[PDB]
Amino acid sequence: QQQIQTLVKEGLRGFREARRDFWRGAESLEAALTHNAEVPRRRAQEAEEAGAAL
Amino acid sequence: QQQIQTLVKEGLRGFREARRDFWRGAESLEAALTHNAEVPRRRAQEAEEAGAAL
Repeated sequence: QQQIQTLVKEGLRGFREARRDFWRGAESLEAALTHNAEVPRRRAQEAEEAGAAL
Repeated sequence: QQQIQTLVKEGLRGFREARRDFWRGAESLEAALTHNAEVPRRRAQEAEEAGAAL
């Protein structure tokens, strides 16, 4: 109960919080790499905002 | 015919060329201060295009 219940129970948790946050972090990047890029080639002020999002 | 006929006919001639050009230039600048200024406040690509025109 000390070691092995505790290691299952709350010893893997912040590793699993941080991992899921990291992958969220790339999901969010994946979407924001589309948001940067979907601006018309003639346009520049929308382009600097879209680049800023990224 | 030397002096007064010449002066009347073509002694004021380069001054008026120069005048009519200047007055065109300040007409074009008067409209272009307006072209520079009919840009919505949020916008940035129209605003930088407009500022080159001024």
